[PDB]
Amino acid sequence: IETAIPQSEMTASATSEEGQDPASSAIDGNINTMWHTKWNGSDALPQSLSVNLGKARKVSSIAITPRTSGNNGFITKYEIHAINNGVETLVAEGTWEENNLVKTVTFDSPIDAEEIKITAIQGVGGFASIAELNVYE
Ligand SMILES: OC[C@H]1O[C@@H](O)[C@H](O)[C@@H](O)[C@H]1O
Ligand SMILES: [Ca+2]
Repeated sequence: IETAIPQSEMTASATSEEGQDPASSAIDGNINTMWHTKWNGSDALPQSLSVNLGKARKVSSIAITPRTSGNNGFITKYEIHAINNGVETLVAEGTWEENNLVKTVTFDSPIDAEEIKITAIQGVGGFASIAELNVYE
C-alpha cells in the first residue's frame, strides 16, 4: 500500500525558470511539459524547485521524472530537503545517472513534510529540468 498525493493539491516554485518551463509544469501530470532553468544559462547551479504539498504529509517516496526528450538539465547531483512545522531539514542527497529514467527516492521511515525542495547541484548543460514530480504516502 502506497498513495499518490494529488498534484492539484500542490503548488510549485523555483529559483530559476524559463518562461516556457515554469515550476508549475513540474506538477501538471503531463510528461511533455517540464520545469527548466533559464535557457540562456544565466542562473548557474545550484538552483532548486520547491513543491508545497498542501498539508502535513508523511512521505514514503518521491518520483522525479526527467524530460521525455532531450538531455539538457538531467540532474546528476542533488539534495532533498523537507519543510515541517516549519523546520527545514536535509533528508536525501546523492548522484543520478545521465538518462531519462524516472529517479526514485524512498524513505524507509516516512518523513513528515508540508513542502519538499529538490536542489540541482550539477546537471547536463549546466541546467536543471524536471518534467514530472510525484510524492507518495
Ligand atoms: O538552451 C537550453 C534549451 O535548449 C534546447 O535545445 C532545449 O530543447 C530546451 O529544453 C533548453 O534546454
Ligand atoms: Ca509536466
